[PDB]
Amino acid sequence: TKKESFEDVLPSILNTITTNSELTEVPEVANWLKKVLEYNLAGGKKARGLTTLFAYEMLEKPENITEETIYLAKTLGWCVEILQGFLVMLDDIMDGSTTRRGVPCWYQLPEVGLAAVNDSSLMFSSIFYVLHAHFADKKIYTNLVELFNESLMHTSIGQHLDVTMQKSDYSLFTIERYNAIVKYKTAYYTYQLPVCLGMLLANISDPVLHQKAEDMCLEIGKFFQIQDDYIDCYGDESLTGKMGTDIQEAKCSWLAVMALQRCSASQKIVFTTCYGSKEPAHIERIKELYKQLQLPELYAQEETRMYESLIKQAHGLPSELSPALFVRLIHMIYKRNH
Amino acid sequence: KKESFEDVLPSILNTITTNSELTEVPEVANWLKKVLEYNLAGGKKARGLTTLFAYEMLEKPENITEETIYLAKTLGWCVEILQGFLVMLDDIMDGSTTRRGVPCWYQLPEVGLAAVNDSSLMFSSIFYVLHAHFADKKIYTNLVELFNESLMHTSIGQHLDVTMRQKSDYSLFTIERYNAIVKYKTAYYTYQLPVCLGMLLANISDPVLHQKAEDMCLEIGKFFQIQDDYIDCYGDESLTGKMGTDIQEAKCSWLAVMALQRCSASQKIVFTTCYGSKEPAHIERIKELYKQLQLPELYAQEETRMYESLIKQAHGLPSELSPALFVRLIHMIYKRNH
Ligand SMILES: C[n+]1ccccc1CC(P(=O)(O)O)P(=O)(O)O
Ligand SMILES: C[n+]1ccccc1CC(P(=O)(O)O)P(=O)(O)O
Ligand SMILES: C=C(C)CCOP(=O)(O)OP(=O)(O)O
Ligand SMILES: C=C(C)CCOP(=O)(O)OP(=O)(O)O
Ligand SMILES: [Mg+2]
Ligand SMILES: [Mg+2]
Ligand SMILES: [Mg+2]
Ligand SMILES: [Mg+2]
Ligand SMILES: [Mg+2]
Ligand SMILES: [Mg+2]
Repeated sequence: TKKESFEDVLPSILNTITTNSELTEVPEVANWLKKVLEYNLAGGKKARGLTTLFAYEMLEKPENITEETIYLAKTLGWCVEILQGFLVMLDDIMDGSTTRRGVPCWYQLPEVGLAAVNDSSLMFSSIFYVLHAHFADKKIYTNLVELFNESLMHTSIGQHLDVTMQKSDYSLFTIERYNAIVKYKTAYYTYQLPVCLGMLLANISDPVLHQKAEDMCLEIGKFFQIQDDYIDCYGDESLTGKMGTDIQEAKCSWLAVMALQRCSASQKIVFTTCYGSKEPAHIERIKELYKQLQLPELYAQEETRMYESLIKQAHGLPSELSPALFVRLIHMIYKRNH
Repeated sequence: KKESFEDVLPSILNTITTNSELTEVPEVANWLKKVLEYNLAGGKKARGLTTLFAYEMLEKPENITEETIYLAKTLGWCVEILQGFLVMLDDIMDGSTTRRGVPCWYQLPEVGLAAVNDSSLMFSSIFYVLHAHFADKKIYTNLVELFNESLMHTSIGQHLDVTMRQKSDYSLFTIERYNAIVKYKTAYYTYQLPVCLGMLLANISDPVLHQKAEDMCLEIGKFFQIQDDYIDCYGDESLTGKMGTDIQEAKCSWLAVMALQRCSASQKIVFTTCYGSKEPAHIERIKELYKQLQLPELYAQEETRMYESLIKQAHGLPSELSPALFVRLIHMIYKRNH
């Protein structure tokens, strides 16, 4: 498949990183970074990486594709996956997670701890070395750099809106707020960024076509993140790799937004009493409540209603952008369970 | 002047807002204004100033305009923001309580570990500022690369510093390790970065000049950080703004390296029992020892010997690099007590 052609290049990227920086003079560190990247890139569906590649392939004229440019698309893809490793390494710190992708969270390991913040800084550094190494003499260098940087700003905005903190006043848990959280923290780097890289590599220029792409990208990313929210509560931990914590940490997830939309007055009491606590009596009661408000069934309807809506918006796009591309991206996620 | 450097800060903060997606999320735009104002306030502004001085003294005098000076101040403020990012992450890892006379950001009650996200914000800001003022100049890509290289070098240094002895084994507390730690964790971004920024702004691009600058900059940084280590122990918290933690955190600081050169066989046993403990009497026993071994006296001599040595080198530089500039920079930190 396409996944095995993408995982092939990992050791080569690991090597590019070392050889193209001051890590060569300090191999104690160049070896520590190899262990960090291998652990924090392992497991995982590699979806953002693939998306970048698939996008290049689907968008470039097949006669202009070279083996060189395919390698570059895999490299860009891997930058995005490093980005992802960086973000979830910090995210697990802010969310007091204990596992991810089947194993303990990087910071949980005993030899690491809060030293993880610096491992993240190493990872995020790597990306610009790789970019610099391949791309310094090409006209698109600036655009690539700018894009990875925007994607950090957006992701940081989102993360702030999410982790921003009164006990039992759940009146910021609105749909207006959830839509902003999920635009900035997930949509931009998960879909806008891969596709936009695919577009740059394919030398697509039109600022009107970028906009049309952004609009569709962000719709899909909201979709994606509503599924993630569902999975936190209802996913199977062996399949998903992670223990679900949105309830205990009192996050504004889609499920809580929807619970509040549906609650009677007494149920709202139950919710503002038991949501956000780590006691397991309290977490069971909140899942019993999600069960009565019939949210697993709403989810199913909404997954399908958005699915149809996206497919329809995808078929509305100019062909220079490839409807097929978006259709497939949507199918990759539709009905997923991890 | 410093107060003429501080006069430009409101137009920077302003450029960070208007120039990004923050124009759409005024909640987050404001939060970032608080993060920047709190974490840029207090402190010597020295790396910012070094940027300005380096430009003004490497440039040919009649090219210096009301505009290029604003540009040099803009670049200084980018370095100051970088400083803010690094101290904010260092303070988490080092377990500090206060910086610049006030609580460390992560210590503030509402922030906690979500400080890692604010650091990402601050880091992303740097590049909106660069884009706004340099997008359409030939030095843009270099400016961007400098910043990203500076993150790498610093993180490498931070890695060698946070990587934890294995009980009472101080066999790694050597000067070879100390040298490696300080060259990477401090010298690159404290002196090598600002001076290089001034060089870029004054079209100096001979890479034998960039090399000679760099060899002098790393020596000055080594020195600067030795003073830092002395201050952790012996500085006045009201002059300095921060509490000392090197002893408690069992840091490879210049003082421990030197104490291990001087310990007798029984004193090495006192030092190994008590170094690296939060117990107030253990911390006192190590300072009692630092006094027995006469380290304050050692410092004073060494500070001066190293000072002489740096001055010899500054005078050995070629005219286009301005020995005056380096001489100036040295005199600005020689005998500093915060
Ligand atoms: C969705 N997301 C976006 C940016 C960074 C990290 C994540 C992780 C997810 P996850 O922890 O469920 O994998 P979130 O904690 O729900 O937000
Ligand atoms: C020296 N240094 C370099 C990079 C970032 C932060 C610092 C902070 C100092 P400081 O915490 O004493 O101000 P260090 O922890 O002793 O190394
Ligand atoms: C944005 C989110 C939900 C973070 C995890 O994304 P994935 O669930 O794609 O994580 P991996 O497949 O890369 O583990
Ligand atoms: C590299 C170190 C020692 C970090 C603190 O640097 P300064 O001593 O320059 O602190 P501020 O002037 O920015 O407060
Ligand atoms: Mg989260
Ligand atoms: Mg999480
Ligand atoms: Mg989640
Ligand atoms: Mg430190
Ligand atoms: Mg410190
Ligand atoms: Mg110190």
